[PDB]
Amino acid sequence: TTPHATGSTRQNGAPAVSDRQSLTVGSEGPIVLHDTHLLETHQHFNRMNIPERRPHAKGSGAFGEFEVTEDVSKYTKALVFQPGTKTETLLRFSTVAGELGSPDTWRDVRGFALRFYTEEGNYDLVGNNTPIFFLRDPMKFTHFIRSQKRLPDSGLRDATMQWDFWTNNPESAHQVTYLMGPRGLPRTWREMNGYGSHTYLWVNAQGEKHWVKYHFISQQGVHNLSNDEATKIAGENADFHRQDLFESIAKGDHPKWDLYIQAIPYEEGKTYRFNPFDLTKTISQKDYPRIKVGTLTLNRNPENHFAQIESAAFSPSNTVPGIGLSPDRMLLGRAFAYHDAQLYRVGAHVNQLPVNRPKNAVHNYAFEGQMWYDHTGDRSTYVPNSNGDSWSDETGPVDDGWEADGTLTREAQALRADDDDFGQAGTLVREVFSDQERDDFVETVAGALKGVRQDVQARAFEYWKNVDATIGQRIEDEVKRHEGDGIPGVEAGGEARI
Amino acid sequence: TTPHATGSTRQNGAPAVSDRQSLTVGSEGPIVLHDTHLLETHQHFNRMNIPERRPHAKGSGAFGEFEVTEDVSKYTKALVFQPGTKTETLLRFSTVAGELGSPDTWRDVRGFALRFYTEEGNYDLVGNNTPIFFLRDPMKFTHFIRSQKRLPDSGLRDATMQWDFWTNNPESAHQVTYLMGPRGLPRTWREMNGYGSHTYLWVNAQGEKHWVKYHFISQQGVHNLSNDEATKIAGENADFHRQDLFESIAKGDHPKWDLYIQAIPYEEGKTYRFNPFDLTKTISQKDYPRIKVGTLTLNRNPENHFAQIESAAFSPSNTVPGIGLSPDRMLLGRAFAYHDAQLYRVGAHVNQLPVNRPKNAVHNYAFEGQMWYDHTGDRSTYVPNSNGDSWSDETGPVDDGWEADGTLTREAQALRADDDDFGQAGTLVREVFSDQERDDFVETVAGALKGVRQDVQARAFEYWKNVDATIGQRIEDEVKRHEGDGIPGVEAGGEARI
Amino acid sequence: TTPHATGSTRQNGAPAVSDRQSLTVGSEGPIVLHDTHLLETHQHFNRMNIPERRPHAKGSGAFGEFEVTEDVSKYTKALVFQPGTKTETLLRFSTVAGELGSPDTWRDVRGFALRFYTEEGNYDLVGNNTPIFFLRDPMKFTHFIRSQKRLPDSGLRDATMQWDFWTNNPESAHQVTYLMGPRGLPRTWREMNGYGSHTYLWVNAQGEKHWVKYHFISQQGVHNLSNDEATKIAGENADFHRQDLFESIAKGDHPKWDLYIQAIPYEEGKTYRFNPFDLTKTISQKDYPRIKVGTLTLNRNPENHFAQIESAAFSPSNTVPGIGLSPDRMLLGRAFAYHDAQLYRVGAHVNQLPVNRPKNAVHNYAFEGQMWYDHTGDRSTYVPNSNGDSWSDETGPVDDGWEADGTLTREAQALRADDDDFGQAGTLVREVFSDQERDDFVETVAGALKGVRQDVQARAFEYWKNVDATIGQRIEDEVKRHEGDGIPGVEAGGEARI
Amino acid sequence: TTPHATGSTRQNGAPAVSDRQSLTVGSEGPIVLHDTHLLETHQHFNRMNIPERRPHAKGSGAFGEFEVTEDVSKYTKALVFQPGTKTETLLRFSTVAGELGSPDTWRDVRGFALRFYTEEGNYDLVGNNTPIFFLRDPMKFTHFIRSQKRLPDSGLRDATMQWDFWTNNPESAHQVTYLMGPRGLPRTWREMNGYGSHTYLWVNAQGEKHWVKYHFISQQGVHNLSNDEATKIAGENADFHRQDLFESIAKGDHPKWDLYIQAIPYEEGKTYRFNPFDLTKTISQKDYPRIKVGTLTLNRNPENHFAQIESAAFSPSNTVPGIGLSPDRMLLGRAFAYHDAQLYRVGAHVNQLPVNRPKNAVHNYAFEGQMWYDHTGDRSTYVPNSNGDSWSDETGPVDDGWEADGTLTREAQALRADDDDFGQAGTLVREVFSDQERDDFVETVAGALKGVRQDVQARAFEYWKNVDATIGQRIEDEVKRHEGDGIPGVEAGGEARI
Ligand code: HEM
Ligand SMILES: [O]
Ligand SMILES: [O]
Ligand SMILES: [O]
Ligand SMILES: [O]
Repeated sequence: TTPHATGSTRQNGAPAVSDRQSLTVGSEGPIVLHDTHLLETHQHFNRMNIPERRPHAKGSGAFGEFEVTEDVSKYTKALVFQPGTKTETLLRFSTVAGELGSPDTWRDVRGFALRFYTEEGNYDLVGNNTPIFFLRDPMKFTHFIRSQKRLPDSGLRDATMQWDFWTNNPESAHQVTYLMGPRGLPRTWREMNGYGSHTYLWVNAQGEKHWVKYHFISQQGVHNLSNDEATKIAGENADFHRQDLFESIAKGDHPKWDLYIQAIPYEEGKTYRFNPFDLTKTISQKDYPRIKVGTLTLNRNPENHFAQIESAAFSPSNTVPGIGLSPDRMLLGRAFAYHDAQLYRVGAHVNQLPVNRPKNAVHNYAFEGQMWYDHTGDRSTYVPNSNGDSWSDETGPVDDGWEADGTLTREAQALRADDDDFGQAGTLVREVFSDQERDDFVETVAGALKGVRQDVQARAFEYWKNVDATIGQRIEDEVKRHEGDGIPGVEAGGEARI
Repeated sequence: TTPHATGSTRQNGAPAVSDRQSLTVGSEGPIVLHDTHLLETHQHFNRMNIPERRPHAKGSGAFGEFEVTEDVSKYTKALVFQPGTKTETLLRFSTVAGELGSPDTWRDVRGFALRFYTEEGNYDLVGNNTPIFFLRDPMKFTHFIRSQKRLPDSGLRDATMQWDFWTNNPESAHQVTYLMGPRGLPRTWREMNGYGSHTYLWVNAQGEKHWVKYHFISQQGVHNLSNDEATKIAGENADFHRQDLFESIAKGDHPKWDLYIQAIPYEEGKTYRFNPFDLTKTISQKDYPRIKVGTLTLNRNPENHFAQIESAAFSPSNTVPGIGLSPDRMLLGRAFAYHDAQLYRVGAHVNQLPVNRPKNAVHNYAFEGQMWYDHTGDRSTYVPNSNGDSWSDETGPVDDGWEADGTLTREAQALRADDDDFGQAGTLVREVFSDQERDDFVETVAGALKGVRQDVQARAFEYWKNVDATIGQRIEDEVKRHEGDGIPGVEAGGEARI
Repeated sequence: TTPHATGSTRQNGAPAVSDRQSLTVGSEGPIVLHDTHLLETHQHFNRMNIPERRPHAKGSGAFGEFEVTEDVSKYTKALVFQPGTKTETLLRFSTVAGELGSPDTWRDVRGFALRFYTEEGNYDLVGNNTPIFFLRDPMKFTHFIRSQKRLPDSGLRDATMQWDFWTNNPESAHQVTYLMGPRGLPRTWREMNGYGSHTYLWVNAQGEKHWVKYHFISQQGVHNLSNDEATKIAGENADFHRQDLFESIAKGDHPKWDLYIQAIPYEEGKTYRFNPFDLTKTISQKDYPRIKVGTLTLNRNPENHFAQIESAAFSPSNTVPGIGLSPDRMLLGRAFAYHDAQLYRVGAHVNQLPVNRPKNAVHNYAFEGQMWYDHTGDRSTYVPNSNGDSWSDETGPVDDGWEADGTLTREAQALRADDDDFGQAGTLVREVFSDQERDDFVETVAGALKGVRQDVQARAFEYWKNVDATIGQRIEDEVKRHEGDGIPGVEAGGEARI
Repeated sequence: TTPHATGSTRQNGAPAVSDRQSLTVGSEGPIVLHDTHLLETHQHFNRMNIPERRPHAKGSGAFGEFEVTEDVSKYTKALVFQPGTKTETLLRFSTVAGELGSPDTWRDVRGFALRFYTEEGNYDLVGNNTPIFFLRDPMKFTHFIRSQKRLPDSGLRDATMQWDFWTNNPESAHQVTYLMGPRGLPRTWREMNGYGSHTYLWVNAQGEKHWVKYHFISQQGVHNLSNDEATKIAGENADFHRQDLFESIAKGDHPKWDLYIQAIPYEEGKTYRFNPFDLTKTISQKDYPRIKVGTLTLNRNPENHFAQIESAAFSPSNTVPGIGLSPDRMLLGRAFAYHDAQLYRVGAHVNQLPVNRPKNAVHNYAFEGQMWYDHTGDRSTYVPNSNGDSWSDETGPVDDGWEADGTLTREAQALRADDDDFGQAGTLVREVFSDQERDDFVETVAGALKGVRQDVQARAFEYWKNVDATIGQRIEDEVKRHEGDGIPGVEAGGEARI
């Protein structure tokens, strides 16, 4: 390269001389303080780690493309979803509870975080492999996630703490049922479905509004593992899912999902018999059928896992024109929480990293800070200005809002006609599951209750009978026999647990 | 508590009102920006994680006591090792390569980081479950650890990268042999030995010097698992070792280790036939026998894992009077590197956290910074001063140094009479291992080479024949038969690996 | 101290040996990497600085006591304001625009940040030396502060940018008038008044509500400097105010302020002819007279400026029972913004530093993070729990809220009968100022406009005529004569400005 | 721009809608939590500040070009200094003690930090406007800088602390003399000289070594201000120097400096009668005359002060082939300290910001970390490797080293024949200063001693008599008369100082 090159450089671009021996006073002497190559390489190594995501620490992903193949222009003006549009994507899959090195095949919810690099900005649909969640208000979220993680003294996960939380927060029943059924253990990420979970607002060119749910249906089908199979794989290959996805794309096999929405007319959101703003509820497909939008294909692996996946920063706040949030309190908390976490996790200029930059021109009133890579030159730092540096100043009602009225309060959402904590769970167990799925469910739930502190077990029996009397008695019988599956990722009991 | 109490507070000590519902405009309305309890709890949750240790992310520990029961005052003036002395301790055990959530029973070196809370400061003996290491100069360390972690694109561990490094750095043979033998898989932390590895300097009251090795011999014996057993446990219980230690102490069973040293007279350090400043070498016990010092007992579990173990910050630089470092280049790099990592990992006042504070009075010229909990009031910020605020000013040769002479260089340490890369490895395989250990070793090493890229396998066969011709041919035969154990924690081959 | 002591320690508590010479290979040789005392002291020094506050970087303060001497129990249940109560306080004074080293006597608003260490938590009244502000919605705040700071290319403050902002945001007129009058330059912090500015909610024991303004009237009177005097002092003594306060307390001279409130009945807040939720408005004392509460006395200097003042973290969100926020949008933004800034500026455990800790027992659902000094042991990390670890769960309307109704919008607050941008400014200039104050005001404002870009000057003449036709013509005449005072802290014109 | 554009974007590139009003529930209602544009802009604003440099917080600079016009190839192989070479530069000027907002015209040393963007990396000559410094060992540096900053309780600078340090560290006399003479107050940065201060190693193509000093002589001459003039300007224009430089370049007036070196033959470094490795010493130009190299011209202002100047990160460790460090202990400490400070101040990827990137290809073994903008793709993370990813492995003595021999010690450098603390100071006062400069010096030093605590004043009189008996008696006489200049930036005495 240069006349004095040595095969590598220091950080300033000068030849490094050696990547293999330190600078010493003679062969036998001490290292000197001015071994700058030693200092720079150690100091960098010491700063390679960044805080893991909380939650969803363990994951990986791939790039691809979304292709619109239907006409949903009547429901939305969003450029990404206009007829024929092809958009570059990035999808990160994850578990929830486990940390950075934790086995992929623990029983858990999976994340399904999808970015669309649109002509009007980055559009993030940060979903999960379930249409619902455990909770309906974000004040409970911190407590739920901590219940799912480790005991403060011993540092062990503990099914007693999990069940103490779940039983004391019966809104959790719908999603815990789903978690304990077949789908708590996907065989691969390619073989699970993806959902937005929340209701979102779609707005058309004329300003008319619909409430929407998103459903990504795998073209590879839904395939799951048993508890015993997942536990075996956890030991043999802690990165089974990560490996599977990367190898599949490497071999040219491009996993696909079809996107469908449900669309509720604006005024019907207030009157529907289940609350669409309640994240523990599904919306009947009889009442609001799925409408096809198009197809997602993953076709390109990362070249750098840390820069393109670990550093990726997805947010529900990354909406685009034609798509808004909704009165779902959980979604409203998420609009604050992700960007906040990322400022700490990654840094103040997280959105200037390549994977997080939009394709379109950014013109944003934010300046300075640590690691300001793409500065604004002499552009105006204030508005209005007499300098030819533009700004935004639309007044009046926004196109992606709604109405509200009341006193400031902290209380449960009002029940719709058919809202409760246990009904939809009960449908799932009685009507959706097969006989064999029911059998397996009883083995799972009894297994998850083994060794749990008796007072909490008794509350869990009442909880499962409220879902369904027959399943609940079956679970209780099996737990009183000291039977049931080992659950990958967690256990109860013993002198280091509750 | 207070007249207006509600059961919990915000950060300012005021009643929090609700830990369970957010502040909304009516039951059905949006959350308001001024839900300060929601913001404070989310913002804290978002900042709970700190970067994991690199390396040694996965670990746990316990408090105890060291009791001196012999007289080694002739070799050292250190208060902690004077006859009869009892000192409070903290011991953190760990693996090396795996991240925060990784299974405890992966094949790996274990850490054995021991702090003594002495009357003359915190004395840290930051050791491992092996007397040696893979390398003899710290410029190689960053490269070794990265070889032990994940592929940059796919994020998978890869035995090809591990073996490419090891074969290209034959100084690694002694420790890789130890790693691939019985002791790469302890059954429990209670059932492994601990070692300082490095030579350290001991200095007596009269100033006379000895070079010392530390050996902690478990009173519970050395007990190991097979590859197959460890892989099974990795799936069933990723925190097997953590759990075992906590439960054992909880039950009143106090694990013990006896400390012995070897003591080389100062002048003999320069002449000994193996280089004691070379971390890939053991010192013959025939030449320098073990001398008993005393007994370590662990007897108290943490009450808070994160504050007392995760935040603990051990450093080889934490010497005390009577104990010094040595010309071992690896130890000299460690004296810089740990404190540096901790400033980033934990913060600038890491040593003001309770677990890291000394028992004795600190009088240190450092001030301000983020999170300055224990400030110095109006004390002098400079020296000398006319203010009655003391400082240190000893001139001349230090009591814990040595001599050096030469030109500034980057080169291998000079060989002693019997120094090489393969000899001591060869002794271990031929003379220390039993027949059955040899058999198992061949299954381990062949297993670890399965699927490794052929060019690297061929180099590995030469490497193992250099250790011992018979073991090397046995390994090569078994690898060419496509046989050998699955190794917990790693594999090779396939479209997502080298 | 210890047998081997040397006069100071390293961070681990061991003797440091020397604070005055580095560890070298002979007298003439290089410093060795393992000079750990050198590394620790440099690495700490390198991390002493933390980001300065934005805004209000330049300031200082003192501790004292608040004594209630009247009965305002009818308006509030807050313990701190109940008859007879004596409460420890801390008060930090500041400028706004200038950075850490900037002269105290620049023309500017002053901060008046008062903490009360109450029995029901820390109560922060974070005010200023003015009853109003420049703006009525916090989206404008970032832009205003940047207009008040430096040009992006040259790094100079610039009166053109200041006036471009002010003229394009005519809501600023009331406060700019106050800024350009006598009170923009206090002689000392002891000789200025303090105000809450915002309307706050007070709530009595029976739940009845009043809207309140706070007024701290100096017992030392209101004394100001001329522009020329302040500029002279800026050169001679950049820390004039800091010095004055510390010396005055050191000499035993305890500066005092009397607290008065105005109290508007709840329902009258909606109907009053000026909007009390509009921070650019004062409330007539004829309509709502001042009601005495008690007396503030400062009587104790800090022993450590950095730990007790620089690290202090005040927030309007630090309310206590009996005191709430209000529909003032500016206050509502501040409830989020201060705690957020402090997490970055100081750290995640900012509220565990001594100066920021409450006197009463904290029971808060937040755990872990960097620098966790006061950990929660084995306490429950979730709610509800079966572990005896309490939490809060009040449901329904809060005691310190109010009502709202409408669609989501971005628009100006609705005008009350007498709301406008220029009226109250006009009263101040015409009716409150003396003849001599008017004269000085014209010299100040003309001075501040000297060298400002002509197009912006013309807008400023219209702006000042809208305040008052006579003052505006006088200013314009003087600016067209190229006359007026030099303003401490800023200028316009030239090749490095707009 | 886009169909739905509004004049600005959020961080994701989507239209922001309004930079001027917040999202509220009706005109009169509260702001909602999901005003993401409000949150993003406030959260960014709150993170714009980064820690100021310690020391040298206050400064500015400009870009330019260096042109070699002589032949010094016989002394160095460095590409930047080969005949005819033209190289892009960046120069930052600064004071030392004052913080970010402090007046430019305080009495102080000035920094002269020059980067050359060479074909073999960034070459940083981080100098000052003086050929010497206050100290000769870096363990004293932290203490000196803190002595120059603020009292721990009151936060005031204090000449008593300054003089207590200086008198107790008489090595300081040479540089304090220079500081208190004419050159402590440059009129402009354009009108001062620049120096490397330290001895550096130059190495030619054949490996032959010389010790070198760098001297940048202003073509605008050396022009200074009186104390009274500088104090006046401090009040009137705190950014006088910053403004001057920017306006001068804006007007097309390109300030220039001629570079000269002194060159000492390698073996003569050990024998010279003054120690060239002692930073408190100058080298006689009679013994080693100046040799011209070329000319520095500044010709381009920054477009963004924060990105190009505030974030610039200069280090003496940024040497290039042909230029090395030296046995000067102060320089050896600086090789560690700057890069360390920058990791905290700016971040782990400070050297990836544009202003800090080299022009040539970087091939450096460092990966991951926060804000990794320019990732290494799938390149090898270790060495040696079988992957075609190069590394460095030169063995033996380095081309830019030297010899050493001795025991590890902490002691003063050995004196050369003519080394002492006061001699060179004495020459400066007696022989270099004019009569009128001597007069002014007496007024400066007496002024700086006014109000200083008597015990420290008495030590200062002995100190100045040791420099020169006549100057010392003159200073003492004037101080006992209570006379002398006000010093811009500092004073003594009173109840808030020592
Ligand atoms: C929406 C408008 C405002 C916002 C977003 C805002 C934001 C901030 C921020 C972020 C800080 C730095 C906090 C820290 O780092 O500790 C601060 C400081 C300060 N603010 Fe504001 N501010 C606003 C308006 C005001 C008003 C109207 C007042 C007076 C009523 C005020 C008084 C102060 C004071 C006195 C400080 C210094 C606190 C101290 O001494 O530590 N601010 N502000
Ligand atoms: O999540
Ligand atoms: O390590
Ligand atoms: O502020
Ligand atoms: O410096």
